[PDB]
Amino acid sequence: HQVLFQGFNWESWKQSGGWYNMMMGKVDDIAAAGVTHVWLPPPSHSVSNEGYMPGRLYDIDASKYGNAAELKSLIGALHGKGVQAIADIVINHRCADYKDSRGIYCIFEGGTSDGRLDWGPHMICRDDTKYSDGTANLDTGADFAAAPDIDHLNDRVQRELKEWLLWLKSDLGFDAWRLAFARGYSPEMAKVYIDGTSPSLAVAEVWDNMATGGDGKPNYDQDAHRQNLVNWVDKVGGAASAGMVFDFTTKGILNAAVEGELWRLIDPQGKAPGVMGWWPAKAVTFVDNHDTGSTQAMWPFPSDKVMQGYAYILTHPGIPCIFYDHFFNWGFKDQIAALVAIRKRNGITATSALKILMHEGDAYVAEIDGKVVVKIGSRYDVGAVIPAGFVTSAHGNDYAVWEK
Ligand SMILES: OC[C@H]1O[C@H](O[C@H]2[C@H](O)[C@@H](O)[C@@H](O[C@H]3[C@H](O)[C@@H](O)[C@H](O[C@H]4[C@H](O)[C@@H](O)[C@@H](O[C@H]5[C@H](O)[C@@H](O)[C@@H](O[C@H]6[C@H](O)[C@@H](O)[C@@H](O[C@H]7[C@H](O)[C@@H](O)[C@H](O)O[C@@H]7CO)O[C@@H]6CO)O[C@@H]5CO)O[C@@H]4CO)O[C@@H]3CO)O[C@@H]2CO)[C@H](O)[C@@H](O)[C@@H]1O
Ligand SMILES: OC[C@H]1O[C@H](O[C@H]2[C@H](O)[C@@H](O)[C@@H](O[C@H]3[C@H](O)[C@@H](O)[C@@H](O[C@H]4[C@H](O)[C@@H](O)[C@H](O[C@H]5[C@H](O)[C@@H](O)[C@H](O)O[C@@H]5CO)O[C@@H]4CO)O[C@@H]3CO)O[C@@H]2CO)[C@H](O)[C@@H](O)[C@@H]1O
Ligand SMILES: OC[C@H]1O[C@H](O[C@H]2[C@H](O)[C@@H](O)[C@@H](O[C@H]3[C@H](O)[C@@H](O)[C@@H](O[C@H]4[C@H](O)[C@@H](O)[C@H](O[C@H]5[C@H](O)[C@@H](O)[C@H](O)O[C@@H]5CO)O[C@@H]4CO)O[C@@H]3CO)O[C@@H]2CO)[C@H](O)[C@@H](O)[C@@H]1O
Ligand SMILES: [Ca+2]
Ligand SMILES: [Ca+2]
Ligand SMILES: [Ca+2]
Repeated sequence: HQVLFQGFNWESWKQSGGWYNMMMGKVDDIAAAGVTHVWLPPPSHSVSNEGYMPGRLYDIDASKYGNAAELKSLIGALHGKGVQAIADIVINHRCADYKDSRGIYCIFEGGTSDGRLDWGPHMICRDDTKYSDGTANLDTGADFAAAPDIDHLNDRVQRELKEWLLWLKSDLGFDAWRLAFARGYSPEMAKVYIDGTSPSLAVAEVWDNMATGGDGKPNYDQDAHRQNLVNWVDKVGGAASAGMVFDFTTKGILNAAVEGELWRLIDPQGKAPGVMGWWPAKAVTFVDNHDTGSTQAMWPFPSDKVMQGYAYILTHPGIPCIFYDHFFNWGFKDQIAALVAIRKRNGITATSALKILMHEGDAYVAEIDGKVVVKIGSRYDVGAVIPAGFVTSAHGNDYAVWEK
C-alpha cells in the first residue's frame, strides 16, 4: 500500500505560528486517511519565502516554515503514526550570501561554523556566466535563470551535498526525497545523490512541455512525453534505483480528458496513456500541486471535476499523491478518505493490473485487479458494462466505485 500527500501549498509560509506547528494538528487525520508518505517543503534558509532559492542549507532555523526543533517534532509525530516524511530537495541552483571582489554574489555559506558548503564561484557551472568565474565544469543539465547553477561534476560539491542529505535523515528524520527541477542536472548526477543516500524513494520533478495540436489541445499520442520520463528512470538505475518520476503525462492528458474527452484515457495497446501505463511502479500520479494549482495556477485541473481526478488516480496503478487543499479546503475530505480505504482494503498497489471496460467521450469505466470497478464521466448510466457480482460502494459527482 502506498499513497503520497503534498503537505503544503504556495501560501504555507505565511501561516500564523508556523506551518509545521499548524501541521501537528493534521497528522492524525492524514494518517487515518491511509496516507503513507508526506512531502514537506524545502527546509533550509532561502532568499525566496517559499524555499526554492536555497542559501545556507544547514540553517533550518532560518526557514519561514519553522525551525529544526519544530520540523523534528512534526516528523516525529508523522513517524509515530507510521507515516514517512519526504523532503523537497533543491540542488540545481543555490544563492550565495556574499559578494566577491567583482561585486557578484558567488561566495556561499553553509550555515555552520566550519567550511562545509562554504563554496565560491569555482562551484558554479562555468557556462552560467552571470555568476561563474569560468573555472568550473559545464552544467550537466538546464539552467535556472534566477540563481547560480551548481557544478555537480565537482568532487567537493558531490561530497558535501551527500553529507548534507545524510544529515537531513539522521538529524531531522527525513526518509525520502522529492528532486526539484531535476532536468537542471543529468540523471547520471541524480544517480550519485540517490545511490549515495539510500532514500526510501526519490521522486523527480521532470517537467517537460506537452506536444499540442493546431487547436491548442494536447495530442492524443503522448508517447514522446512519457518516453522522456521513462528515459530518466532508466538512466538513474531503473528497477535497481530508488528513483521515480511525477507522472506529468497523466496530469496533462487527464486535464483535457475530463472535458468530455474520456476517449483520451487509453492508448492503442489498451494501456493507460501516461507513465502509469508503461512503468507504474515508477509513476507518481497527481491531480494538482503547488505550481499547477494553488495560488500559482500554472495548469489547474478543471475545478468542477476535481473528484473525477481522484476517483481516477486513487483506484488506478501508479503511486497517487493527494494535494493538501483538495483534502482539507475543498469539502472533499470524506470522499477522498473513502477512496483510499477502497484502494487499501482491496490490496491495490502501484503494480495492480488494469483492464479498461469503456473509454468513450463521456464515460470511462475500468476494472482493477478484478476487485474494483471505477467510472468517471457525465454519462449517468453505465449499468450494462458493470460485471456481475459488483455493487456500488462510493460515489459522487460524475464518479462511482463498485466492489465484489
Ligand atoms: O532582504 C530579504 C532577503 O535578504 C537576504 O537576501 C540576499 C541574498 O542572500 C543574496 O544572495 C542576494 O540575493 C541575490 C540572489 O543570490 C540571486 O539569486 C537573486 O536572484 C533574483 C533573480 O534574479 C530574480 O529573477 C528573482 O527571482 C524570481 C524569479 O525570476 C521568478 O521566476 C520566480 O521564480 C520562482 C517560480 O516562479 C516558482 O514557480 C518556484 O519555482 C520552483 C517550483 O515551485 C518547484 O516546484 C520546482 O521544483 O522548482 C522551481 C524552481 O527551480 O520558485 C521560483 C524561485 O523562488 O520568483 C523568483 C523570486 O523568488 O529574485 C531573485 C532574488 O531576489 O538576486 C539577488 C540579488 O540581490 O541579496 C539578497 C538581498 O540583499 C537574505 O539572505 C534573505 O534571507 C532575505 O529574504
Ligand atoms: O518481461 C521480461 C523482460 O524482462 C526484462 O525487462 C525488464 C527491464 O530489464 C527493466 O528495465 C524494466 O523495463 C523498463 C524499461 O527499461 C523502460 O524503458 C520502460 O519500457 C517502456 C519503453 O520505454 C517504451 O518505449 C515501450 O514502448 C515500446 C514498446 O515496448 C515496443 O514494443 C515498441 O517497439 O516501441 C514502443 C515505443 O514506441 O514500453 C515499455 C514498457 O512496456 O519500462 C520498462 C518497465 O515497464 O522492466 C522490464 C520488465 O520487468 C528484460 O530486459 C526483457 O528482455 C524481458 O522481456
Ligand atoms: O444496480 C442496480 C441499479 O442500477 C441503476 O443505477 C446505477 C446506474 O445505472 C449506474 O450507472 C451507477 O450510477 C452512478 C453514476 O454513473 C455516477 O456518475 C454517480 O452518479 C451521481 C451523478 O453524477 C450525480 O449527478 C447524481 O445526481 C443526480 C441524481 O442522482 C438524480 O437522482 C437526479 O435526477 O439528478 C441528479 C443530478 O443529475 O448523483 C449520483 C450519485 O452520486 O453515481 C451513480 C451511483 O449512485 O450506479 C447506479 C447504482 O448502482 C438503476 O437506476 C437503479 O435503480 C438500480 O438499483
Ligand atoms: Ca560555514
Ligand atoms: Ca543559473
Ligand atoms: Ca543546472
